Amino acid sequence: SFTNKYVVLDSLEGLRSLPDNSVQCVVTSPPYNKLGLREGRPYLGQIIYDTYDDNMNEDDYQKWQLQILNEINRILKPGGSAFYNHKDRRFCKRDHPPEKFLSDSDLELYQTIIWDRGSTVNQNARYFRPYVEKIFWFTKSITPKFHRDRLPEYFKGVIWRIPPDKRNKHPAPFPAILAEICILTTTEEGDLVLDPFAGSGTTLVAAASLKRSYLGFDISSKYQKMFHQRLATSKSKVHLW
Amino acid sequence: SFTNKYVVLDSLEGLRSLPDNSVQCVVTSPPYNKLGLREGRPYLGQIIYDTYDDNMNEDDYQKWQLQILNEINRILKPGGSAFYNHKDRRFCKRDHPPEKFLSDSDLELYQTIIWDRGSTVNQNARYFRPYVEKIFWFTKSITPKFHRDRLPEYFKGVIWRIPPDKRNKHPAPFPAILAEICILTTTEEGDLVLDPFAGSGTTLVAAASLKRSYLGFDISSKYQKMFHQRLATSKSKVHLW
Ligand SMILES: Nc1ncnc2c1ncn2[C@@H]1O[C@H](C[C@@H](N)CC[C@H](N)C(=O)O)[C@@H](O)[C@H]1O
Ligand SMILES: Nc1ncnc2c1ncn2[C@@H]1O[C@H](C[C@@H](N)CC[C@H](N)C(=O)O)[C@@H](O)[C@H]1O
Repeated sequence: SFTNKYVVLDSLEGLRSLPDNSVQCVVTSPPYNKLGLREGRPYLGQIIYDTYDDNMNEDDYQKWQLQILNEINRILKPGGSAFYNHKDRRFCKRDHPPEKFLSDSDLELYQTIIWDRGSTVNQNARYFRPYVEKIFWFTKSITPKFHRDRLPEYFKGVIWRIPPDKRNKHPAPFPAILAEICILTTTEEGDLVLDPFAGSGTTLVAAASLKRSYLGFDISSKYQKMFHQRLATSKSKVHLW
Repeated sequence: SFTNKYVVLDSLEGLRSLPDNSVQCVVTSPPYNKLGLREGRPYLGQIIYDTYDDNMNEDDYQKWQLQILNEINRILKPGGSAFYNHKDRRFCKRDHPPEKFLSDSDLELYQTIIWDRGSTVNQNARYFRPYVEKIFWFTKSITPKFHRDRLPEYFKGVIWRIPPDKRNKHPAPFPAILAEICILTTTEEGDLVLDPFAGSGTTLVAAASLKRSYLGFDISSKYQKMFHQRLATSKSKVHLW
């Protein structure tokens, strides 16, 4: 059977190692290029990854993310789903939303989900408190498989109220229950779940607890070890249940 | 002093009657072209306005809304704000978001606000329950005036939890408190508030209760009369307070 694994590898190199039409569900949150959007100007609370400075020319960052999304479109099975978590950023005192580059991809946007994180450290009073991230639910372009009946009532809507995972030592993770919602509704046991920016391995832990197959890529061997330790101490608990 | 009024007039004709740089705050929700997006195919729960069928060729609808937004950019004062309420629609089983046309306007998007309506009559289980509308906060292009300190804690964030106004006889209105948040934070007493799709006059009632000047346009004399009756029975109550 397929060997589930977290591979230390560049995300595009990993995606290009997968055949067409081979992944049922992708759940992922890329680096957000906050430092790079600022042209390298430091800021308080700056996200610094183990082996990545998050400081790419913004136009090049957008082209890179488009290549990622286009590879995801290739590797998705017909009827599969890709959940891409991003957030509105700020550029020159104006909104800088992900939609400005997402719309050019081969993937077809099925629905935008709102992740309500409840609170944010950013209390700048020049705008409303920005505690929302977006989860773009894409499907392949050539309705997706979706079983909303599997969810509790409080996750059947387009706003998901999930607090950030403050106990996770990774600098910018998402909670396990977020990945669980995506996986449970769009896959069957044994189906392949992929996270090409696996980080602390949240998507893979969720897939494992739900008895789905899993594959993750990240460039940090420290984060791979973080996943392995987390998997070992996971009692296969599903946080939804 | 300026004569506050609800005028029965086409929205573009009304906007083009205003000089440049003359309006501090716009709050508006246009017809959403749900029937027109469907190419005129009827649907249950169809919105039918008094004098408007909501059935425009979708490309022409988008060009029209762009003309509206471009006129708003012209008539806004520097530092003013326009709050444009729209919603993701569905086309051919895929997402059809307003951003696909909003991005071409002369207005500069400052922030997207999420209006959480709590529930929706649309219980189609092929997607998550779509009870969110968006409020696009734009400013003029050549930070906007904004006093978040005037709001209660529960409206300082990017999600506003406001139930729909089910007692309003207009077929598709928004609640008074929505307009109050926008007006209170971006204007001073006496400043001009405009709604070019005034409907039941919600924006104008809110402006009047806050002692702002107001101007509204709509094509229905029935809705103008609806506003006049509503204003007369309004005890100048501010729902926020
Ligand atoms: N070229 C790249 N290929 C693969 N991973 C990368 C690359 N550049 C950055 N990363 C990783 O992208 C990840 C982004 C994280 N925010 C993801 C965290 C993850 N959602 C979690 O729950 O832990 C980081 O762990 C980076 O190490
Ligand atoms: N060309 C037009 N010019 C002005 N108003 C129009 C035009 N076409 C449609 N309308 C109006 O657009 C309005 C859209 C409404 N959904 C607005 C309701 C409003 N937000 C309220 O709270 O009552 C309707 O009242 C229509 O009569």
